[PDB]
Amino acid sequence: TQNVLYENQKLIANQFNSAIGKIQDSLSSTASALGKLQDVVNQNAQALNTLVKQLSSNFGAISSVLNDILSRLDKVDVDLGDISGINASVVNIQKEIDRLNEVAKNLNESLIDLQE
Amino acid sequence: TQNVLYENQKLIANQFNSAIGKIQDSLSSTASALGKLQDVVNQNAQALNTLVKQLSSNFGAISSVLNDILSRLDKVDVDLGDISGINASVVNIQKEIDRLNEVAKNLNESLIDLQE
Amino acid sequence: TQNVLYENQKLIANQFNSAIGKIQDSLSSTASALGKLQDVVNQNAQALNTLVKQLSSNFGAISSVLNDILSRLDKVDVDLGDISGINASVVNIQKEIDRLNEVAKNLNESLIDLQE
Repeated sequence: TQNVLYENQKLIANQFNSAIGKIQDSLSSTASALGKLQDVVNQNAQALNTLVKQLSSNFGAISSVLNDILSRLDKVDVDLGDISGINASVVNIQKEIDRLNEVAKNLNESLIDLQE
Repeated sequence: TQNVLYENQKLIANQFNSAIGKIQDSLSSTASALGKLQDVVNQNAQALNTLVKQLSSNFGAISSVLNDILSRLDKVDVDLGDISGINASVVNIQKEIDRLNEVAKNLNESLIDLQE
Repeated sequence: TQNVLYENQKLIANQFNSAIGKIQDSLSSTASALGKLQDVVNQNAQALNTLVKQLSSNFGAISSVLNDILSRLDKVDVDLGDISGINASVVNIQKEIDRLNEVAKNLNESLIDLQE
C-alpha cells in the first residue's frame, strides 16, 4: 500500500503542477487579449469623438456659407442639426488586467514540491 | 512513511485550495473586464448609430436648401451620398459572463477538506 | 491510517478533477466572449471607416456645388474640413483565443486517474 500511496501522491502533485502551468498561460493570454481590446476600443472611441468635433465644425461652416448665399439671393436662418453632444465612452479595465497577470505569477507559489 | 505521507496530503490539499482561491479571483476579474468591454462597445455602437441617423438628416436638409438655391438662381437635382444603411452592431456576451461568475462561486464546492 | 490515507487521495483526485472540469468551461466561455468582442469591435471599426470615406465624399460634393453657386452669384474658394485621415483600428486577438481553447482541451491530459 505504501508504494501505491506514494506513487499516487507523486502522480497527483505532477498532474496538479501540470494543470497550474497551463492555467498560468491561459491567464496571460486572457490578460493580453483584454489589453488589446481595451486599446482598440479606446482608439476607436477617440476617432469617433474627433470625427464628431470636426463634423459639427463642418456643419457650422456650411451653415454660414448657406446663410450668406441666401441673403445675397434675397438682395436680387437655416439651423442644421447639432451633433456636438454625441460622445463615445472610453473603457478602463487595467485593474482587472493587472489582477490576471498578478495571479499568473502568484500561482507559482501554489506549486507542489513533495517531500521525497 | 505514514507521517511523510499524511504531511504530503496536507501540503497537497493546502496548495490546491490556495490555487483555487487565486483562480476564483481571476475568473471574477475576467467577468468584470468583459462586462465593462461589453458596455462600452455597445455604448459606442449606439453613439455611432445615433450619429449616422442625425447626419443623413443633416444631408437631407442641406440638399433641400441647395436645391431651393439652385432653382432661384436659374430664375435669374443634387443627390448627396446616402449613409443611412451604415450600422454598428451590438455585442451580447452576458451568457459567457454569467458562466465565469457561476464557476467562480461553484469552485467553492471543489475545495478539499481533508480528514484529520 | 492506510484507509484514511487512501480515501484522502481519492477525495483529492475527485475534487481536483472536478475543479479542472469547471475551469475548462470557464476557459471556453472566455474564449467565446473574446471572439464575439473581437468581431463586433472590428465590424464597428469598419462601419466607422466606411462612414468617414462616404462623408468626405459628401463634403467634396457640397463644396463643389457651393463653389459653383458662389461664382454664379458673383456673376450677378470654400474649403471644408478634411476628415479623410480619421481611422478606426482593427483588433486581432485570435492567437490569444486559440490558446485558451487549446488549454481547455489540453487540461484533459491533466486529469488524475488514481491507481486502485
